Amino acid sequence: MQGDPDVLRLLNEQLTSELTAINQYFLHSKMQDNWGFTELAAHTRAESFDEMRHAEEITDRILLLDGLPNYQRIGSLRIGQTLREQFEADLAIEYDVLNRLKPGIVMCREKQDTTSAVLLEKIVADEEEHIDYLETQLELMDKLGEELYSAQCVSRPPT
Amino acid sequence: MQGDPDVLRLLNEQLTSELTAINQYFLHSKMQDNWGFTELAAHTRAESFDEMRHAEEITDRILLLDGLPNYQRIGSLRIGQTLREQFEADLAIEYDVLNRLKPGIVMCREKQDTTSAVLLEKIVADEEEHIDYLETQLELMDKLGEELYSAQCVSRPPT
Amino acid sequence: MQGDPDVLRLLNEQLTSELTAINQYFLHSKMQDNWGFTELAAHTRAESFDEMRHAEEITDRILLLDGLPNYQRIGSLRIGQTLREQFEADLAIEYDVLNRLKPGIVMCREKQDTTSAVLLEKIVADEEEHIDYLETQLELMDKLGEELYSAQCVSRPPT
Amino acid sequence: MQGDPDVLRLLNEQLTSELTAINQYFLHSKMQDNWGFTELAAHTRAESFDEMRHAEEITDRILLLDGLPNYQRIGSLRIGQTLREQFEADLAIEYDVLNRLKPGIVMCREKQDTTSAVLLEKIVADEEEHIDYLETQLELMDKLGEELYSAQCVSRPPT
Amino acid sequence: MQGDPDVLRLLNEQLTSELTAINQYFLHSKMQDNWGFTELAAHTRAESFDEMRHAEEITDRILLLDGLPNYQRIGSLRIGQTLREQFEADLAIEYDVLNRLKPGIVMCREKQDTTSAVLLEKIVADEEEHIDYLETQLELMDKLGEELYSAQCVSRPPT
Amino acid sequence: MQGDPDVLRLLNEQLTSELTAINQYFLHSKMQDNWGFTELAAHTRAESFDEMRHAEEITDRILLLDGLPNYQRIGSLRIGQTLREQFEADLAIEYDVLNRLKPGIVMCREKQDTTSAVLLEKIVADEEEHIDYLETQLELMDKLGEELYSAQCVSRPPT
Amino acid sequence: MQGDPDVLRLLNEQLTSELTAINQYFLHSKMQDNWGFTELAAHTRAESFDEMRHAEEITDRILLLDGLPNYQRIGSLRIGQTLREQFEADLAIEYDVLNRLKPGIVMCREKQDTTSAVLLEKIVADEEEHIDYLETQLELMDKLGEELYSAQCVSRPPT
Ligand code: HEM
Ligand code: HEM
Ligand code: HEM
Ligand code: HEM
Ligand SMILES: [Fe+3]
Ligand SMILES: [Fe+3]
Ligand SMILES: [Fe+3]
Ligand SMILES: [Fe+3]
Ligand SMILES: [Fe+3]
Ligand SMILES: [Fe+3]
Ligand SMILES: [Fe+3]
Ligand SMILES: [Fe+3]
Ligand SMILES: [Fe+3]
Ligand SMILES: [Fe+3]
Ligand SMILES: [Fe+3]
Ligand SMILES: [Fe+3]
Ligand SMILES: [Fe+3]
Ligand SMILES: [Fe+3]
Repeated sequence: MQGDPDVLRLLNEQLTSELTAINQYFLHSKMQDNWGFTELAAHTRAESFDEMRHAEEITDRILLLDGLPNYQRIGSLRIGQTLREQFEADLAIEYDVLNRLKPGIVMCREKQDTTSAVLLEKIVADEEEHIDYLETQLELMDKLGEELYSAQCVSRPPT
Repeated sequence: MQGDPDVLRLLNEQLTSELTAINQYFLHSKMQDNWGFTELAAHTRAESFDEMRHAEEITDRILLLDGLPNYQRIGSLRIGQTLREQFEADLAIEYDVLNRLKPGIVMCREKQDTTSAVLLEKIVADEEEHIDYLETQLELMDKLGEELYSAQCVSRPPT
Repeated sequence: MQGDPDVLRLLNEQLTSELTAINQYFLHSKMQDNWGFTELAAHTRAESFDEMRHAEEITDRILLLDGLPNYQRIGSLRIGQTLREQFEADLAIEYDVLNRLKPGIVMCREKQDTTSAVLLEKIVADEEEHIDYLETQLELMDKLGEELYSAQCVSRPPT
Repeated sequence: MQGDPDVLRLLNEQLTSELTAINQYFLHSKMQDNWGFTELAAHTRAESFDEMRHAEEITDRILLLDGLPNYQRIGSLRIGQTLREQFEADLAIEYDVLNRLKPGIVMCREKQDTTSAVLLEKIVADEEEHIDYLETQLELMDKLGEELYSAQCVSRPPT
Repeated sequence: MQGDPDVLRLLNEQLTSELTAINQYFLHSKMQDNWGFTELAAHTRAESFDEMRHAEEITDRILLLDGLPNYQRIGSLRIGQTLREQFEADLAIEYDVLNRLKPGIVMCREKQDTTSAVLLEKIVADEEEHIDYLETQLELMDKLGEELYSAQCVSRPPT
Repeated sequence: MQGDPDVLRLLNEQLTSELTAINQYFLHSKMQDNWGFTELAAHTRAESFDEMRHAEEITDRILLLDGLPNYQRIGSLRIGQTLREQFEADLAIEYDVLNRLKPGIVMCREKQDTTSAVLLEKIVADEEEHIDYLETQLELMDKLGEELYSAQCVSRPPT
Repeated sequence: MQGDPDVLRLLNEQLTSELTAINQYFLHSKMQDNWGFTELAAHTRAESFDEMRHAEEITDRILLLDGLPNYQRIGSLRIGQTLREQFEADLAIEYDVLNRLKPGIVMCREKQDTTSAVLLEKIVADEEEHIDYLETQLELMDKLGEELYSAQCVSRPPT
């Protein structure tokens, strides 16, 4: 069996939006960790692993279609240097992915690959939550005030 | 606190060698996973998770010093279509790590960042041990026969 | 067996940087306790005991080398009278120790005492963490604002 | 057996400093409860019961001496209408008791009643802790700022 | 709250006698630990941990009063090369504590800090009991013989 | 992957040593057991067994470094004929080991063989500890006396 | 009680192929584990220890006969460079041992050391068990083929 070249591209293009996100997210939590937002550190680490889940899932698909999953390339990481920054820098990829995955899902249905369509419908819903979350952190950051908010991300005492 | 910019240079350099290997190693496994080489893929898979472990390990040391860890660059991946070829390409990476890290270790103690020295030293031991293993696979392929050796990386029944 | 007189001095000099730190740290936590930063109190107590670990370890070494461990002298304690103060007053010793232990480690290797070198390499890494921590508390104190931060060190309700 | 009339008075006078404190403390916690400082509510309730312990203990003594414990009278309750107020209103009795119990303890030794002296030495130490605490809450209230501090006395969410 | 500056004088004075003994006692143990006198070193070791316990105990009382506890001074240590000599030197310290503390106890009640009196009283009881023990070692050395007595502080086989 | 032939020489040189201890010690222990010093025997036995530990771990590096583990060589055995004697025989070895190994360590280090160093850095520490032990016996042998000490190496009752 | 030097000559001499066995078998199993014949390796190794127990039962009785165990005389090792020799080698010592013991059991029963008789009988039974094994290994090697036998000696996957 072989997979359709325009899917293969859309997959291997999500594969990278994954590889890309894995690093930022990971590194972002490790930084959250070093500044001392350990509570929050842990959760950014959580989302990070979630993306390695997605990559491994996309990878699984490509090989089934008999394509060559691309681990070699990467996206351009926005790397926030404050909490706020980082959330933005993250929403950054998240939306992109959505922007990339909407028409690609229908592209799939046209191409008649129901399995890869559902792979991507799921990533969408997953990511939408990541988004609603990230952007909520913001909604809340202004309601509370960076400062105050930030102590909601440390242990007692910190680290 | 603030580390020595060359040492950091060396550390953020290893962190690349590392992500290279994670990606490379992972892909080979999922690759052997495909060909039905399931027992083996679990092993290869495990090696990747170590290289992940290493990566965060270097990442930690970086932030403690102060440096900005590079989760943005990736070395050039070598992927072998066959098992034997796959073995070569990973030796390929490790032997490089030994080269990078030997002189590197000596310099670290020299510049008096002993802790970052001990770190790399450990790495070396693992890295050697991964090599011993991989070269030993290459002989068992010879001694046993590429086919017969291959019959030993599938389960019962296969995949 | 006998130990080399320049090591013996470096050991017995770290022995005191230990005895010294044991008191400040201890007293510092007991004060953190009395003001009411009990969460934090507990952790300063933690680091304190860690140093009595180091002293007892240095002491173990000296006797092996057949030297006379010096419990009689002490260092000059910087005793902070606010949280912030204290962290500084602590980083105070921590760096010193590092400053004292870098060339002493190589001194050891020259002298060819691998065991006492490793004793001190470990203290270094330990202390570097204490440092990264202490100085992080600072990084965070300014990001959060003494006040806010400080309630991150009490129980609910306080004491 | 009969007890010495000047002790009896000192006992039955502490008996009331007890009955008095039981109400304020209790009522004070119940108010802390209704405003919503439940964490803190619970602890004021704690000290309250501690005083009913003391009353019952004083009472035990008087009957042994064959006196008539006086449950009929009461002291004048300072009833705080803010957290701060209350702490003051409490330290209010606490010091009094100390002020009353120092010379009374020696009065006892003169009178040669070692048992009732020790009853009161204990109350002293108990109360000194209550004091150091209360007054610490203050020390901390200014360091933190009423507001901030106060949320250190609620549950998540409040009540 | 604020204690009586002379009493505090007395307390911060005991806290010195204490750190002296901790350091002295600990070192003797690790000292008997070396000579192979292992069973005995555990005992001596334990005595040190009590003196630590005492120290924090005095430290606590200090802060409650208000005084600044002296973790900066240390008395003059006497270290015996032999077991018997080692015994003398620790009697040396305790008998001093009895001298310091007797008159001290009387003054405390006098000045009407009964609680700090009770404290020292306790200390005395322990301090006497440590003395009883140490003098009794000195006789068993006599009765039994310094060698034979020494055979009773090693395990089986020795260290 | 091959290892530096000088190192492999030093590695092999420790190997024949360790094999000499495995044999020296083991016999001693048994002799000790046949003497009635069963308590002592056990201990010595645990030292020969741990000797064997190093032998294997040295064999490990050797094989990995691709040289040839020497199991034909075997230094000269001096087999003690008094308890005291055996002690002195075995200190003999532990010093030759320390005498060959302290210099031999830096060679490894300089010749960029980090792991081989750490290997021996550890054998060293053990040797120092076993040396310490053995001289601590002999000091104890003199303080107690031969009859006295020996008796601590018998079970009660003997054998 | 003293021993018959005819036997004491035998016993001590059996100790020799004994100690020589230990060494040969041990190194082999390390070579085998090292080549990747880990399943095979485990068994070889077990024989190594199975041999140390023979050295011990020998070393016990030698001492029981007021004899004098020899731990200096290592017999001439044969060292296989492939599984086929290794078997052959091992099978060599095992046979030598058989031809030296056959008579021995007669010299013993004659000169009247029955106990040593039954010791050496037992050693023999084992020696045959390991010979019956070493030759089946040689057959299965012919019957199945070398590559093929070799593949039942790796785990799955190979080490
Ligand atoms: C780039 C491609 C990567 C892929 C496909 C990948 C995949 C995975 C998978 C499948 C897991 C197991 C899922 C789980 O345990 O929940 C995992 C865990 C983990 N990942 Fe990754 N990962 C990647 C990169 C990274 C990076 C860049 C880091 C760190 C910077 C990292 C660090 C870790 C660690 C430390 C674990 C758990 C360790 C363990 O349980 O053994 N990985 N990853
Ligand atoms: C100055 C040299 C000192 C040394 C070498 C030393 C050593 C030790 C050691 C080895 C331990 C056990 C480790 C553990 O339990 O985790 C310990 C525990 C402890 N230390 Fe110290 N210490 C010293 C001074 C002090 C001081 C100044 C204080 C208080 C002001 C103190 C208070 C304590 C207490 C209360 C414990 C635990 C009590 C127990 O478990 O019995 N020590 N110390
Ligand atoms: C005025 C003289 C009083 C005395 C001598 C007294 C004595 C005691 C004693 C001995 C206890 C048991 C100790 C324990 O459970 O820990 C207790 C518990 C308690 N007290 Fe009082 N008390 C007094 C007044 C009050 C007042 C004014 C209140 C409330 C406004 C109160 C409410 C309670 C409650 C609700 C309990 C626990 C309920 C239970 O476990 O049955 N008491 N008291
Ligand atoms: C040369 C005379 C030796 C004697 C008499 C001896 C004695 C023994 C015996 C009786 C056992 C356990 C037997 C069993 O469980 O079946 C043992 C365990 C062991 N043998 Fe030996 N042994 C000798 C030499 C060696 C050598 C040459 C090596 C490797 C080079 C070695 C490595 C070990 C190890 C590593 C263990 C237990 C694992 C550990 O504690 O690390 N031994 N020894
Ligand atoms: Fe994703
Ligand atoms: Fe996400
Ligand atoms: Fe690596
Ligand atoms: Fe690796
Ligand atoms: Fe330290
Ligand atoms: Fe520290
Ligand atoms: Fe009361
Ligand atoms: Fe109270
Ligand atoms: Fe004391
Ligand atoms: Fe004491
Ligand atoms: Fe050794
Ligand atoms: Fe040793
Ligand atoms: Fe055998
Ligand atoms: Fe045998």
